[PDB]
Amino acid sequence: GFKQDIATLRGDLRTYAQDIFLAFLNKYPDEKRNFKNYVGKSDQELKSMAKFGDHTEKVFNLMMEVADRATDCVPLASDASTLVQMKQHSGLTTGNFEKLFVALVEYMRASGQSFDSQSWDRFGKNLVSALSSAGMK
Amino acid sequence: GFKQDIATLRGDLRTYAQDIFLAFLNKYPDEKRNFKNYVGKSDQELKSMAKFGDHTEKVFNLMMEVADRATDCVPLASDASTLVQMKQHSGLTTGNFEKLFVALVEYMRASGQSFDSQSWDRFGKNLVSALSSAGMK
Ligand code: HEM
Ligand code: HEM
Ligand SMILES: COc1cc(Br)ccc1O
Repeated sequence: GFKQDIATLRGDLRTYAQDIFLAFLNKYPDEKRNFKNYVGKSDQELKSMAKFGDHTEKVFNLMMEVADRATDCVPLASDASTLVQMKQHSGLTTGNFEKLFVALVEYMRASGQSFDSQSWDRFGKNLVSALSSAGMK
Repeated sequence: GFKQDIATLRGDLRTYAQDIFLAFLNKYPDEKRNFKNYVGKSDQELKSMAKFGDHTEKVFNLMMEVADRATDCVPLASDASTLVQMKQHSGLTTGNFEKLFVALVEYMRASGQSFDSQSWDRFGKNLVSALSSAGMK
């Protein structure tokens, strides 16, 4: 289930983080509006760009902690508030997060490794709701 | 995005070339008049012929070179000119290329792969414009 999936992802976190974020960027190419430095780069080139590697690593380290602190895929309100208060996220809306989780769930379903994709779908929806309550536009 | 799509296509160049060319020929059966040596054969009959695989791979390799040399999905005028001046392309008009890219985009949208179909649509339109500028009727 969801808790085991956190352990699966953490066991190969760099690769899963890269894979999933690339699946997000390739499913929704207009999302590069927030990452102007990623334009004109293949997946392999992005993986060898320091700011892509460092951002994706931080995203997934923190996302796994938020998932780990959740109860039944409902994140702590404090985790949603922290994400809202992040200065580097001033231009983001809940739709950016929604799209990330749609891409993540699709990636899990296509993987062939026993992920509980329905729980990740609920987690993404519950994170979006919590972000809204915490003040994200 | 577009650059990643070039890498996806190049990774399995011949297979994609055959499936896209077949998609084109089947969507536009009259276009086979330019390909008199491929008439009267099913998709699998064509794929079994080494000359079909060789032809499609050579075509698609050049298409990927033109795509990779493009800037923001605008091909180089010199590449458009090469395509206009090729002896094998005598008598073609831009409508032949418009149909190819319609079929290519439709194939991408129907595929399970995460192609940036909007960029390929724009690339096809910009290639048609560039072919006109390079002297194709
Ligand atoms: C759980 C989800 C996310 C987490 C934990 C997260 C975390 C972070 C952190 C810690 C930074 C600081 C810079 C760094 O550490 O490299 C950052 C920056 C940034 N984030 Fe995220 N983020 C998340 C989702 C997103 C999404 C979905 C987007 C856009 C669709 C986004 C866009 C950005 C941008 C543009 C920066 C600036 C980085 C740069 O300029 O290179 N973030 N994020
Ligand atoms: C960007 C698009 C295109 C590229 C890069 C391209 C490139 C090429 C190349 C490299 C060849 C030589 C292939 C070989 O060695 O067998 C070729 C041949 C040919 N192409 Fe194109 N082509 C394109 C579009 C088209 C279109 C739209 C048509 C007609 C609908 C067309 C009709 C032909 C024909 C009739 C030949 C000769 C085939 C034969 O020898 O029997 N091409 N093309
Ligand atoms: C429309 O022309 C072609 C397109 C592809 Br893709 C492969 C072979 C061709 O002749």
